[PDB]
Amino acid sequence: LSLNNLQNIIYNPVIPFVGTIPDQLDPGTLIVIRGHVPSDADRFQVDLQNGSSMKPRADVAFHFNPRFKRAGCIVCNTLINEKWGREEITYDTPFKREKSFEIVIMVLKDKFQVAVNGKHTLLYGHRIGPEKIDTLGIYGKVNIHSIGFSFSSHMRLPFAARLNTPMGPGRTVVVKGEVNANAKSFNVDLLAGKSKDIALHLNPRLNIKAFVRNSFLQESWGEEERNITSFPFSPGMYFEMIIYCDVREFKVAVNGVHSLEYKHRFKELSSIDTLEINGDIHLLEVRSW
Ligand SMILES: OC[C@H]1O[C@@H](O[C@H]2[C@H](O)[C@@H](O)[C@H](O)O[C@@H]2CO)[C@H](O)[C@@H](O)[C@H]1O
Ligand SMILES: OC[C@H]1O[C@@H](O[C@H]2[C@H](O)[C@@H](O)[C@H](O)O[C@@H]2CO)[C@H](O)[C@@H](O)[C@H]1O
Repeated sequence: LSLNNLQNIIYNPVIPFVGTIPDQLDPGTLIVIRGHVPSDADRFQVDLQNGSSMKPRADVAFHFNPRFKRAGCIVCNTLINEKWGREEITYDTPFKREKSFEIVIMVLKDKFQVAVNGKHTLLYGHRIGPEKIDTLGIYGKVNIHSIGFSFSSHMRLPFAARLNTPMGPGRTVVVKGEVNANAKSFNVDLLAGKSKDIALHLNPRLNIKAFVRNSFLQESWGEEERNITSFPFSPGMYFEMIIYCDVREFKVAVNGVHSLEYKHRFKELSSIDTLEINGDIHLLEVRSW
């Protein structure tokens, strides 16, 4: 989505910019580009290239070229052995002079998918294998504020985020990831933003094989409850954890099977507006419904 999903982000590169992509463009990979088009813009381009050689000019797997004229458009093409391929023009350009934009390039198995300002713009079939793309170039009249990446790898820690919709009965938070091969423990916290206290602290401890959960209220930890019919976590084990909010307590499940219930100690459910995750895991995805 916004920032907890990026593993790498660069601000204000000078144009022309030619930089190495920090990881492979694997399917599901997201490249987010934010900037604005100057008032005198005639054209600019985002090129995903194999290398950065200028002689011979490095192959351009995917040339994204917004052009500004009476019938604004985006010209896409591929360059092989210094020669251009079949030109693909998308008209009704989303881009406009003196306006800012957000470009989201999603890497797919067989093509690139591109959305601008949250609206689908075009698809581009792979002409060069994306494994071969290792550098991103930006040229022309365009100002880039930031570029960011979200590889299919894991997310970076710590993970801190506000939850779009307030916490309340029926509200769900699902977390997916993998416990590190040599994990000790990790935690998943639901906090009251301002208060800065913790409504629900889920802390699985692998070294002690126990699931500690507690509440942090009034600048202090409460009475811990570890009772459980079966430790759901194992070092190196993939998992999905669903935290369901009910009227009387939280219901927590792991890999499709219920683990435990935690009666509410922080009664103002609607005030629980922050999710925090940390510890010995590879966080793969966080979803609050
Ligand atoms: O095809 C991408 C490539 O287009 C070049 O311009 C084209 C132009 O669109 C067309 O009208 C003309 O007949 O041929 C030119 C060369 O193929 C751009 O110069 C180049 O930078 C890419 O944008
Ligand atoms: O209540 C959860 C809270 O536990 C803290 O650790 C405790 C530990 O559980 C207890 O056995 C020991 O005697 O004292 C420790 C004091 O911290 C964690 O440090 C904290 O992060 C929470 O997980």
